[PDB]
Amino acid sequence: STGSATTTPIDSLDDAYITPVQIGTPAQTLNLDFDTGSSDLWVFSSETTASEVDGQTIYTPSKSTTAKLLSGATWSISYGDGSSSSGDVYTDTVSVGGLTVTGQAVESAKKVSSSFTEDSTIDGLLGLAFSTLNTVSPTQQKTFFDNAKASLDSPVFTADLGYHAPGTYNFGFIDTTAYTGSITYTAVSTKQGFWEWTSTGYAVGSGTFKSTSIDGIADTGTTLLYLPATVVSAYWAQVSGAKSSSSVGGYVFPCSATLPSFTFGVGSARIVIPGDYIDFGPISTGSSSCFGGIQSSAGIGINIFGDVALKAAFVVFNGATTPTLGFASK
Ligand SMILES: Cc1cc(NCc2cccnc2)nc(N)n1
Ligand SMILES: Cc1cc(NCc2cccnc2)nc(N)n1
Ligand SMILES: Cc1cc(NCc2cccnc2)nc(N)n1
Ligand SMILES: Cc1cc(NCc2cccnc2)nc(N)n1
Repeated sequence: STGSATTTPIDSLDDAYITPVQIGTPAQTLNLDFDTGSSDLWVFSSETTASEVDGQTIYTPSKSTTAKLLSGATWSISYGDGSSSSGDVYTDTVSVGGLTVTGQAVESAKKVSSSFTEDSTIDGLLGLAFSTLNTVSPTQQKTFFDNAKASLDSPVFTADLGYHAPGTYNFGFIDTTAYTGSITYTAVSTKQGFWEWTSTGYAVGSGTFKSTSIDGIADTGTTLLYLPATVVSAYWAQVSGAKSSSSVGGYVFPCSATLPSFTFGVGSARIVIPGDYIDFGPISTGSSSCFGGIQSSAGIGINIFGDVALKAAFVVFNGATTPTLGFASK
């Protein structure tokens, strides 16, 4: 089997992306944030504290003839930024782009932090990291991809995120019309539960390529590109007036600037992020200070190839017995 679903940015600046997912019988369609950096499928629901729901579409398990309580199971997750959610668990039928999994753990939120409440366009998350990170207790649950894997034509999914435009998540096949040239595959470590790999270096604009190993994760769930402070300083040094500011907690550049591209290495291949992709717009309405899309990872503990980087490529998440990642230009 295969599936194919369109993923759509939530606003004009690609702050996050949403993909429609069918849950239950009859289907209840919720727009979920597909997140290769986490491993829980959780939704706003009829159980969510009412004051913490503000415009989201909710899953109501009592209206699904295929829903079943997973007795005794609870979940709780903290993301790196202070965003949190928790609740109980049902199993139900879940379909993405025509690919159906029965008995999928659907984690129903009883509580969500304010950032989730305020994101009216995001009805939940669908995790696509490794199932070892799933937070359900006392019985850890599998991701949608792990449950679908054996049925798929090939044990892969692909992320093709758009710049200021919709893109595609495919399951079970590689669309050879969706990229140019060849896909370069690179080794993955699953030791931390992430799609963790090692970039071979970087270049700033038309500058020379610096060969250096950069370990990081491919995370569709992270909006920005987070890299070592040395690399980030070298990038922003090429933008007149750019600076790291403590009020905004990161690098800002003049909204009159033209940004240089940023290239990252995948083996001997190179992925070029156009300068415009590194532009996230004014820090507040009417400001002439604009938010940079490349930021330091120094406070995180890991480098993160988030959407800024991934949207410049066609990305293969290869879930074979020994997982690998593939990147192609497009
Ligand atoms: C899921 C998610 C991410 C996101 N990232 C961008 C962002 C903007 C401002 C401050 N911090 C982050 N914006 C939203 N709306 N939801
Ligand atoms: C995948 C994901 C979503 C999310 N949503 C909360 C949120 C909303 C707005 C701005 N920043 C965060 N937070 C995180 N860390 N990961
Ligand atoms: C995405 C974005 C928005 C922006 N807004 C500033 C602005 C205000 C008024 C007229 N022209 C520009 N400036 C830049 N560099 N990128
Ligand atoms: C205007 C704005 C602020 C912001 N703040 C959160 C933040 C600070 C430092 C690094 N990463 C995230 N994030 C985004 N995307 N836009």
